[PDB]
Amino acid sequence: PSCLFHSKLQKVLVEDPERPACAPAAPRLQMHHVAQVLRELLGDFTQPLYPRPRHGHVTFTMDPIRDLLIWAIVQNRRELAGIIWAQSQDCIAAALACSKILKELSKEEEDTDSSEEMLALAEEYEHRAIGVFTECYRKDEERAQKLLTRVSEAWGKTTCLQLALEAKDMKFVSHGGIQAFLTKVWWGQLSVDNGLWRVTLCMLAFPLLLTGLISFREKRLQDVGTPAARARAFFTAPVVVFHLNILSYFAFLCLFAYVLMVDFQPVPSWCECAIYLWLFSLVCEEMRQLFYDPDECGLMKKAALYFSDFWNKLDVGAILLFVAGLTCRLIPATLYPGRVILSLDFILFCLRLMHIFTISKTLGPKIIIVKRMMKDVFFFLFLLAVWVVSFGVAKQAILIHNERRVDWLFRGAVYHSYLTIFGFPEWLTVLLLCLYLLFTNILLLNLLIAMFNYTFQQVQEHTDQIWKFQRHDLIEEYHGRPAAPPPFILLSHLQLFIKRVVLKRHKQLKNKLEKNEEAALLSWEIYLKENYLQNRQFQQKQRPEQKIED
Amino acid sequence: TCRLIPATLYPGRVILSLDFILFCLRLMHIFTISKTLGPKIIIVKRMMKDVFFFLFLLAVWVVSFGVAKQAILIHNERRVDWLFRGAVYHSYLTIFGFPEWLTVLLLCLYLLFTNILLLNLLIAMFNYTFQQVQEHTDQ
Repeated sequence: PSCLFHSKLQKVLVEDPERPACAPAAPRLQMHHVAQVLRELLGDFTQPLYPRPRHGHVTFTMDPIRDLLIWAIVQNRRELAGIIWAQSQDCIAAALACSKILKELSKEEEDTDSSEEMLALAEEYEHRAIGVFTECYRKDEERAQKLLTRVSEAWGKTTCLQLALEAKDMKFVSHGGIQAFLTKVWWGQLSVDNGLWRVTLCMLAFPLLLTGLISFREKRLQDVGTPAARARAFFTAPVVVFHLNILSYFAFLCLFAYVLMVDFQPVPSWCECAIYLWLFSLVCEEMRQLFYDPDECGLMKKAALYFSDFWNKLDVGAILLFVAGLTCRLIPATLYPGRVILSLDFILFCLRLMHIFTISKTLGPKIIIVKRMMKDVFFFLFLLAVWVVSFGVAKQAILIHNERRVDWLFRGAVYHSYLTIFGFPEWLTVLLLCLYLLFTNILLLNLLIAMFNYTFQQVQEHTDQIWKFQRHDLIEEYHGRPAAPPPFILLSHLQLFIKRVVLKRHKQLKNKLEKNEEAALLSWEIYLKENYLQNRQFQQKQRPEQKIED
Repeated sequence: TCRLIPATLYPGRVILSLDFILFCLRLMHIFTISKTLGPKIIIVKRMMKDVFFFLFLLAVWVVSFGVAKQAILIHNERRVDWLFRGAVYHSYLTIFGFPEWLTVLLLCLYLLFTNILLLNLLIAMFNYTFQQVQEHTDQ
């Protein structure tokens, strides 16, 4: 009862409302209760582990050992769970599940000693999962590739990699083989090695792909040339879809700029409706991004997660600004404001071009850096603002008499304040100018020196792993995104809408495998586990404190 | 050969002017033989690599702000050499560093994103590309 999990279980069980009739007041403890607190600790995406009965000799579950490991891990029993993990079923999912549960618990720990050990144990389990995975990958590559995409029926019908992404398993995803898997699924059907410029070259030319100017793995396509199927597999690769999408985006913004510049006119031209319908197709694709999830999570949680997306938040802000400016252009009396409102719309699109350099080798880290630095840029902006308006109202008050000029005094005062801030009257003039060079030209720049040296030096190392971690989700999106450009995404949109009107993830990310194949796979990894363990304890014997004890 | 063309005497001459610039950078080749300065040549040779890809992003930011500034405070005119040159001059004057509310909004955005952020990006990037190499360069 000293642990945090007992208090959380008691707070659930006391708030359990559906137990009306019994001899006592405190009804019972059922397994669906601890399943319910486990689901809220673990995340929304999994199913409930234990089912609720809709109502023998010995009732036996799918596996006892997982629940035993859960019982051991919620109470921070270290050496016990270290023992019983050796008899696991599929240890790679198991150590991930325990590290995620430990990380989700240790943040809410509210104790200055339990949180630290709770974190360190999760780090050790990360190391265990890494160590078994680097063994089984080194045994055979392509078979171990199948291990990640496999759904585990044990852990509530999920696969391990989305669980690791949920756990922020930063040391785990940074392994070479998993990144190679990501690169393999990123480069689509063809071979991986073509570089970047040759992709653009075959992007420019249609019949080059039918000729002998490009690579293919899966040599049936490389030897037997079916150029319809070859072009189909070529367009199926998400690099191609990404490049055509960014090209269509570039053409869309350029034509939007030209039509906004010279073709503004009160009657509707054809071009304004053209860019309007381009944006309309774009926001239908963005709505499709909201309405996909076959994992039946919270629709409120789905909209919160998509609203938690920074780029999606900027996108819907630009949509709201566009639909404000469109009805201001609809008013014939507000033509000059509404037009320049759309000008801001162009700015709210070009910031989307900062979305590119995540795919760069090096620049993505700097995007992470400026995303960090914005957080105190904001609350420094507030203080510089109140300082400069204090100096401005002082400058307005000193060298004039009291006049009620609403547009004469305020505008000239704001112009003088901006001229100051863009960087016998002799004694008072020297005092004003020396104060101006004193507080403005020195202090707050040094505040930014200290604050930004701090917010740089606090993070100037591990960001490469953060970029490697952040690599996944865009590949996830573009595998999910269809292959048509936003001028032609409507053909897919109508087909998907009528398909869901009259009536599923891809198999390359999640698949119910064959059971006898899965048993062979499980026996293989469970054979490799003991091979890991022997050398593990052998090298752990070689620490000098152990030899001192011996 | 531009000086060879008698009709292109003013461009070709100033082309050779750039030639003089392309020779004086060769004088940076000297201070490798210095005791101490050669390391700093190595340092700037390191720093050019992200100077380039920062230059791209500052360029697209300033041209976005420039086309915004062109679009806001004028009517639609087809001036090819009148509007574009004055717009580029106003953008360079900005980047070298009841209209009251809109003027305060434009000037506060100008002091907001330009006068703060990208300099701090260079602070972080160049503190990083300095501190990653600030030791073994003598060897």
